[PDB]
Amino acid sequence: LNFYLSYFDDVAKVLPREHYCFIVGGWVRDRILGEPVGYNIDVDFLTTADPVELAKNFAKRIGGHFFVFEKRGFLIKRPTIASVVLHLPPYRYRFDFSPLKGKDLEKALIEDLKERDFTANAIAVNLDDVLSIGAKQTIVYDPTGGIKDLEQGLLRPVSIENLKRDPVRVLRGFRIAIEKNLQLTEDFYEFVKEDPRIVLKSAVERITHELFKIMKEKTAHKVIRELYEYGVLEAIIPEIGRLREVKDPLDEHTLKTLEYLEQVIEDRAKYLSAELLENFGKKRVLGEFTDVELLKWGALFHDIGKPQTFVTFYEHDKVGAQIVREIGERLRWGDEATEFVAKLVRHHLRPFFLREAFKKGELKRRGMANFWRECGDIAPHLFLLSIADAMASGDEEEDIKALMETIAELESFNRNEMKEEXXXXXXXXXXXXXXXXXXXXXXXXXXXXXXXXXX
Repeated sequence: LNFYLSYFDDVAKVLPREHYCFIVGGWVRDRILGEPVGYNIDVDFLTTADPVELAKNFAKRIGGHFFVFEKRGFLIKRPTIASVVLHLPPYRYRFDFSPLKGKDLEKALIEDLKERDFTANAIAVNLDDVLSIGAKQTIVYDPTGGIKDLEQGLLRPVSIENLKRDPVRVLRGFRIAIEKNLQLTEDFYEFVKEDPRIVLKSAVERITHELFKIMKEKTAHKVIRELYEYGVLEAIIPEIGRLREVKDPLDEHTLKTLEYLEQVIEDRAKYLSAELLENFGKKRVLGEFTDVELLKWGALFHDIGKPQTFVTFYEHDKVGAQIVREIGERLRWGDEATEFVAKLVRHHLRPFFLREAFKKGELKRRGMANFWRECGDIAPHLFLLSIADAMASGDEEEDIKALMETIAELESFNRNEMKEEXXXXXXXXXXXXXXXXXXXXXXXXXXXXXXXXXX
């Protein structure tokens, strides 16, 4: 009843008569927790069938085109997982399929469950048991006793060795703990305390994926703070640790910048214009993530250049862009993604300048047009980041209002004031280049002043 999903039926139709499937990990966990199903559904499976064929035909039934990547060999037993990803804008589906092999089915299932990272993820149920019609409580498999830990609200790794085998999970342990609101056990925290840099063992792609999963949630700032306190964030991103040596506290300012940024993004309807809000957050990166996570990375990286420069900081913020680019290359971020974050960091101080020009009444069509021309793409993100950084810097409420009103002045100037009205009038790319220069003069006796300014 609780464990039911519609597509499971399709699985049962694809699943061979002599082969079985088991619902494992996150889905059963969240289902026991009694959490309402979100817009993202991820279900892990353990099957005795061929995962490739099973997931391929399931993918033929529901769409969600077939995904199989792993190496095959005589041994060591090399896992092959086949996933189905069905993506429509409001809802995303991911079904994982993993091989289950052995002479004793139950012993093999238990054996596989004991290898998993945490007790909450070690709970597995049988597919045929979920589809079972009545007169029984569907049997659950938790040799690690995940249910008991979930009842006590504790997130306990099965064994520390499992964490040392796959270090990236040490990130999950934090994230889930904040995401499902669970308290991690003592042995975990102690293990992280002993050797924080262990996370560097696992592949970089999975690290990036996990960190993006962290940046996805609205509680992200807490998890980031937790990763920074244990030195994990410094191990993954050495540049963040360098924010430590420059004293005004820059690191606290950055964490608070993120924490405030989340609240601002929640309030984004207030400050931002509707035309900006329409296309905001709808830009996909890495196939499961949006530009919002890039905005949060833009909050963490908002000043990464202040430690590099030293009385005042001047040219760093551009340097911030370069550093962000380097990290993006090292962390295997998407090209357009790391370019977006870099561009977001580069201009991070721009709305403050326009604000200062607004408070003095110096802000005019020239500065606005220059702004929107230079960056119109990162404009909303830059606005939210500017407001957040204004909240984190302890700016006066009047000054913050000046920033918001400056932002909305830019937006109002763009949505309505800015209109191109041509080549036939100028003659009354040599003509196109002079048309762009005359356009900048209109965005900042009339015809003669434009013809003279062009030559």
